[PDB]
This record gives sequence, C-alpha cells and structure tokens, in this order.
Amino acid sequence: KISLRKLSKSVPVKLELTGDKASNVSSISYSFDRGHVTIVGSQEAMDKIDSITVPVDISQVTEDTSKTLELKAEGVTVQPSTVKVNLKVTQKLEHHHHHH
Repeated sequence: KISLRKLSKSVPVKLELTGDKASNVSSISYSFDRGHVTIVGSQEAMDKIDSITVPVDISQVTEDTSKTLELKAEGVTVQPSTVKVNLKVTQKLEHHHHHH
C-alpha cells in the first residue's frame, strides 16, 4: 500500500488560443521559459491530470507583451504554479506576390 506518502510529477502546460484573430494581425505566437511545473498529491489525482490547459484571449492582444498566469488544480498542490509567457504579435504587411 506504499508506506511512503510523498511523490512529485511534471505536467507540461498546453496553451489554447481563444478569441477571433485581429484583422490587423497576420498571426500570433507564444513561448515559455520552462512550460513545466511540479505537482504534489495522490497518485490517483496525477493519473487523472495529463496536462494543464492555459487559455488566453488574443482579441485584446494587438501588441507584443507578457502576462503572468497562475495554475491551479483540485487534488494536487501546484507550485510555484507561475510562469512567464511572451506573446509576439505579427503586423500584417503587403509584399511581392509569390511567383510560384
């Protein structure tokens, strides 16, 4: 029954773009310094969590910036549960048409 009562695992974060893309933006990208955090709790809870979804609104995003996002899950203790995310915005600009 496992005498020990201590365990830790890693759950990569998955960002899902939510909202309509700005008409003045061709495309948006995102990155992370680690994109991985340590969780502590029962093995059953860990087996249930395969990853942490972190949705972000891009509709209000029209310029390059970064925001701190806190992660929480019921059944495990997420810590530091904080990561920095940089959102680069690409400005649309016409150019020479592709010959191909």
